[PDB]
Amino acid sequence: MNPIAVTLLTGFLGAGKTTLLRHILNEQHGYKIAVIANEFGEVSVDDQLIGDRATQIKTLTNGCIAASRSNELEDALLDLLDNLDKGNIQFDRLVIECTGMADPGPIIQTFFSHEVLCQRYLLDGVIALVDAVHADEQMNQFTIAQSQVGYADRILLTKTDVAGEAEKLHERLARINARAPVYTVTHGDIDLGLLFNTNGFMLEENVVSTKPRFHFIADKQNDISSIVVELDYPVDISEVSRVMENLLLESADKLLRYKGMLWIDGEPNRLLFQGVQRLYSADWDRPWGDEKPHSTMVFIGIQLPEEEIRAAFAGLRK
Amino acid sequence: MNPIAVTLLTGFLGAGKTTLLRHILNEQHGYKIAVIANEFGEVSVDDQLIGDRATQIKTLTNGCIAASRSNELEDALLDLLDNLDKGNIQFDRLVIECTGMADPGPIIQTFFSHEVLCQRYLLDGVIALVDAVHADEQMNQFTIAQSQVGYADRILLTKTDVAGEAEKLHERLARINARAPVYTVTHGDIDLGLLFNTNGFMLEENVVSTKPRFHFIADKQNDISSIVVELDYPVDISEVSRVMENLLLESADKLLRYKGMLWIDGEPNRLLFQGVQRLYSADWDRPWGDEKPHSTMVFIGIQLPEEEIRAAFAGLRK
Ligand SMILES: [Zn+2]
Ligand SMILES: [Zn+2]
Ligand SMILES: [Zn+2]
Repeated sequence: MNPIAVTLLTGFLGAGKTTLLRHILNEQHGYKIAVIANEFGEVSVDDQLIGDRATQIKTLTNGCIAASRSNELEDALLDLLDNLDKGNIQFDRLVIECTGMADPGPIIQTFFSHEVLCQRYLLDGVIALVDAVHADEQMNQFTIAQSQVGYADRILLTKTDVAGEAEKLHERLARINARAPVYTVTHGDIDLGLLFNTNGFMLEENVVSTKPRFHFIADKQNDISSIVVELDYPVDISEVSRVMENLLLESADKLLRYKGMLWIDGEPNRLLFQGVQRLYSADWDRPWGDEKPHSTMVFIGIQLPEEEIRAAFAGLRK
Repeated sequence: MNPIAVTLLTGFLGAGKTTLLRHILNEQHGYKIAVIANEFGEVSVDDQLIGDRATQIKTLTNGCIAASRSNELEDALLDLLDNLDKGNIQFDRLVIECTGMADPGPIIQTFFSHEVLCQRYLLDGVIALVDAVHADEQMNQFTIAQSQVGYADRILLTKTDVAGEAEKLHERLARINARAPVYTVTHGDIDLGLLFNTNGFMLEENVVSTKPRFHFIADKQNDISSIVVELDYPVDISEVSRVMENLLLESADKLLRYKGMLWIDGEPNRLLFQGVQRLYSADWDRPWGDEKPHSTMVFIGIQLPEEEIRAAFAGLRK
C-alpha cells in the first residue's frame, strides 16, 4: 500500500485559483488527482457515482476525480477509499480546496482523526495562494486571511507585476509565517507541480526559512505572527518536555503550527518536533557530528504570550 | 437510554468564564456535569482514570467530572461514554469550553460525525459570554469574536454595571444574531442555570427573538450579520428546495447557523428547518390550523449575499 498524498489549497478567493482548478480538472497534465471542492463548474464528466456516505464522486475525462463534500469531510475521505479499493476510481493525489473563509485547521485534523485515515492518507502540505493586490486589505479585515498564511507550508504570491512594490507584502508574510518559503511568480501562471512535494509535514531541522530582522514598529502589525526561539545551550529532556506541554496547553486555541530542532543534554542526535494546534509529535534524527549544536524553534499563532514562552525556555538554562 | 445534554461555552476570555468554570467544578450545585476544557486549575479531585483513548478523566468532590481533550474531541466523548456505561463515572450534562480564539464550528460538527454520538449526546445549545466593557473592541479586531456570538443560542451579557448603558451593544449583538435572546447578567457571578436548556438544536417555529428594526448605518458595522426573511406567500416544495441548496452551496464557508419555518403550497403543516454550516435538515411540524400561514427564516453568516438571497426567495413567488 502507498499512502495517498494530500494537498490543501487555501487562500482568499481570486481568479488565480479558478485558473489552477480548471487546469487540474480539464487538462491532460498526467497527474492522477482527486479534487474535493464546493463548486467545480463547467467540467467534462466521464462517469459519476454516489458513495455509501452520499459523496458525489465524478470521474472526469482527463482521468481525474471530482468529489463534493458535506459538513463531514470524513465521509468524502472514506467514500473515496471505498471506491478506490473497489476499483471504481483511481488516484494517488488528493487536493482539497479550502479557500475563502475556510479554516485549514479542522481540515488538517480530519486526517489524524481515525487510524484508517492516518494510514491511507498522508498530508503533503498546505499551499496558500496570495493575491499581491488585495492581500493587505484582506488580512486587515479578516483574521482567517492571516491564519491561512500561518498554516501554509508554501506560499504562492501572484500578481506582483500589477501590485507594484511587493516587498512590503513580502515582509508581512514573513512576519506571519517564518516557516514557509514565499514563491513570487512574476511572469507566467502557477505551475501545478508547485502544489506538490512540499515535505511540509515531515520533521525538519531547518524550521525557519525567512530569518526575522529588526523592525519593532512593524512587527506588531499582524495578529498572527511567528515567534522564533534560538538556544545556544542544551536542555534536559524531562524539563523541556514539561515546558512544551505547559506551553501548548496554555495557548492551545491560539497555536496554528509549530516546529523545532532541539539540543538535548547528553544526546548526540538532533531532536525534532512538529505540531498543528493540539496535535504534536517528536523524534530523533541526524547526529550533530562536527556541526555546532543548537536549538531552533518556531511557533505560529494568534496573540501568543511571547514573553512567557521565551522566559519558559530561558529557565531551562543551567 | 437518555441522551446527555451538551452545552458549548464560548466567548472571549475573562475572569467571568473563569469564575463560572471554577463554580461548576468546585461548588455543590446539584448538577451532574462533565467538563471538557484545556485547563481546570486547582480543583479537589476525588478519583482519576485514563480512558482507552488516553483521556484523563477526573471525578471531583462535588460529583462533577473533569476530562481533558486532545486535538481529536471524539476521543474524550467516546471515553466518557465507555466509563459511563462501565459505571466508573456518572453525569447527564456535558460542558465544553471553547472560549478565547476557539471556533464553535468544528466542535458542533463533532456531535453529528457518528451515530453513537448522535444517539448518546444531544446538543442543547451554544452559550456566548460577552463582556460589555470590551466586546466592541474585541469584535472590531477579531472576526471570531463576532462568529462566537453568531453561533450562540443564548447570549450572556456581563459587566453592564461597570459598562453602563450597553444599549448600543444590545443592538449590535442583535444585528449579529437575531436568533439568540440576550440575558443581562447582573453585577457578580453568572448563575449556572443560565447555561442550560436552550433547546437550540431542535426545530423551532419561533426562529427570531429580536425582530429586526431599521438602523441602516449601524447595520454595516459588523462582518457577521443576520438576514431575516419574511414571506407572506406559500412556496413550491421543489422550488424552495432548489433555492436553499444553491444558497447553501454558494455561501458554504460563510454560513454559521440558519433556521426557518416555511409555508409550503398545498401543505397544511408547517415545514421547519435548521442548519449549521454545511449540515442542514428539515421536517414537518405543527399544522397551521386557524393561525395565518407565513414563512420566517433567519440566516447568520459572514459577508452573506443578502441581495441574491432575498431575490432567490422573491423568485419563488407565483
Ligand atoms: Zn470521526
Ligand atoms: Zn436592548
Ligand atoms: Zn443588582
